[PDB]
Amino acid sequence: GTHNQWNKPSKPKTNLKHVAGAAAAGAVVGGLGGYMLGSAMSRPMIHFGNDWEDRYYRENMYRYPNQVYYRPVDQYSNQNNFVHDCVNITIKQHTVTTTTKGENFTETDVKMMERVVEQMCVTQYQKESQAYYDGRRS
Amino acid sequence: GTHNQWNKPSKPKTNLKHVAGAAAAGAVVGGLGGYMLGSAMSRPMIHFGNDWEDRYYRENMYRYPNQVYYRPVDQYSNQNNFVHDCVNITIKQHTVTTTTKGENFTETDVKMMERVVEQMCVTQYQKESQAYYDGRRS
Amino acid sequence: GTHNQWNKPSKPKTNLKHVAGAAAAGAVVGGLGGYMLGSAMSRPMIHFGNDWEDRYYRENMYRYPNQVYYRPVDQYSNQNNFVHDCVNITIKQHTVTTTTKGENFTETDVKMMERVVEQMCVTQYQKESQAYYDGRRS
Amino acid sequence: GTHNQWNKPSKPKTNLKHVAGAAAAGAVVGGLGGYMLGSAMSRPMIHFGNDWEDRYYRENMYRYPNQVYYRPVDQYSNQNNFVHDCVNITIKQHTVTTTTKGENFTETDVKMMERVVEQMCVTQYQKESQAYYDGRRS
Amino acid sequence: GTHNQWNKPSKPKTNLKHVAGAAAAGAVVGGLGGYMLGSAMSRPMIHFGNDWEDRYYRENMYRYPNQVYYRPVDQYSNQNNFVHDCVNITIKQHTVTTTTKGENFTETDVKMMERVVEQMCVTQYQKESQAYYDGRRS
Repeated sequence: GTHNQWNKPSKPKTNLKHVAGAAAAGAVVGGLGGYMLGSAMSRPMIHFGNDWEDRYYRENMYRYPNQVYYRPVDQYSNQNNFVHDCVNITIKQHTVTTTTKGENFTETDVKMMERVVEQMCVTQYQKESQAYYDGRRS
Repeated sequence: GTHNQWNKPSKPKTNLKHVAGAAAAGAVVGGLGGYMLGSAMSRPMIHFGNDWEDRYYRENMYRYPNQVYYRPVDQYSNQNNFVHDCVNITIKQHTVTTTTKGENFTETDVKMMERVVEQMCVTQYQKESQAYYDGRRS
Repeated sequence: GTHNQWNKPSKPKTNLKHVAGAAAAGAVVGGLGGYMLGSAMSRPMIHFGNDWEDRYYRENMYRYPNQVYYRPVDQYSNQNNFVHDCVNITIKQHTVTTTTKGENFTETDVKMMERVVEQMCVTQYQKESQAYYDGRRS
Repeated sequence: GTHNQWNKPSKPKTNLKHVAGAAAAGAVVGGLGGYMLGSAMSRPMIHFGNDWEDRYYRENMYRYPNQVYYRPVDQYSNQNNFVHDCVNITIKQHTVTTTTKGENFTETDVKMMERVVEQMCVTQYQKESQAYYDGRRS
Repeated sequence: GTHNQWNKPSKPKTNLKHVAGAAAAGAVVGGLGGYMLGSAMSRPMIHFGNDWEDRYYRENMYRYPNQVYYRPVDQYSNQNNFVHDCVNITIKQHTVTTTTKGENFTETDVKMMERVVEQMCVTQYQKESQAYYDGRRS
């Protein structure tokens, strides 16, 4: 048989920025086995040219067995937490004066602050706290 | 047989920005096995050219067995929490004066603050707290 | 047989921004096995060219068995919580004066604050709290 | 046989922004196994070109068995909660003066605040609280 | 048989910026086995030229068995936390004067601050806290 193939693409612009199987960009993972993933496959396909295939054996007998288990026998956790952001906290004493004229002016200003804030974005503290765990085996 | 293939694409612009199997971008995962995923497959396909296939054997016998179990035997958790944002907190004492004329002016201002805030965005604290856990086995 | 294929696409603009199997972008996962997913497959298909197939064997014998179990034997949880946002909290003392004329003016202002707020966005605290858990086995 | 295929698309603009199997974007998942999903498949198809198929065997014997179980044997939960937003809380003392003329003016203002707010967006706290759980086995 | 192949692409611009199997860029991983991943494969394919294949044996007998287990026997955790950001905290005493004219002006300003903030972005501290764990075996 006679087979003829012709292809003259003009200015082929192909763009592929981010390709991943298990992409974790700018991510924060917690403690005590926070993230558990078995498998992740990503295979994009782009075809532009001529494809000629015949009487082939492409793919057979594919298996994807995955087991993700979370079995702690004796797990003890007293305090568990996480905080992402504590942003834009300010204590300000602002005064603006734009006097343009006057006579015998007496501008007296008094500004006082006493014990404004005691706690701010405070996490996971114990004061005079007692924890008892008597794990005995025989 | 005679087979002829012709393709002349003009300015083919293809764009593929984000492709992933299990994408976790800018994500926060909690504790104690928060996220559990078995499998994740993503395969987009784009075809533009000529495709000629015949009497083939593409794919057979595909299995996707997944088991995700969460079986803690003895799990003890006293305090568990998480806070995402604590934003835009301010305590302000603002004064603006724009006097343009006057005579014998006596502008007296008094501003006082006493114990404004005691707690702010405070999480997961114990004061004089007792926890008892007597785990004994025989 | 004679087979002829012709395709001349003009300015093919294809856009694919976000494709994923199990996409978790900007997501927060809770504790104690919050998120449980077996499998997730996504395969979009786009065809533009000529397709010629004959007497093939594409796909057979596909199985997708998934088991997601949540079986904690002895789970103890005293306090469990999570807060997303605590935004736009302010305590302000604002004064604006725009006097343009006067005579023997006596502007006296008094502003006082005493114990404004005690608690603000406070979560998961125990004071003088006793927890008893006597787990004994024989 | 004779087979002829012709296709000349003009400016094909195809847009695909968000495609996922199990999409969880900007979602918060609760504790104690909040989210449980077996499987999720999404495969959109778009066809524009010529398709010629004959006497094929596309797909057979498809099974999708899914089991999602929630069987905690001994689950103990004292306090469980979650709060999404606590937004736009303000305590303000605002005064505006726009006097344009006067004579022997005596503007005296007094503003006092005493114990305005004790609790604000406070969640899941125990004071002098006793919890008893005597789990004994033989 | 006679086989003829012709391809004259004009200005082929191909771009591939980020391709990875398990991409973790700018990510922070937590303690106690935070991130657990079995496998991740990503193989994008781009075709532009002429492809001629016949009576081949491409791929068979593929298996992807993955097991991810989290089985701590005796796990003890007292305090577990992590904080991402503590940004834009300021305490300011700002005064602006733009007087343009006056006569016998007496501008007296008093600004005082006493014990403004005690705690700020303070995490995971114990004061006078006692922890008891009697793990004995026989």
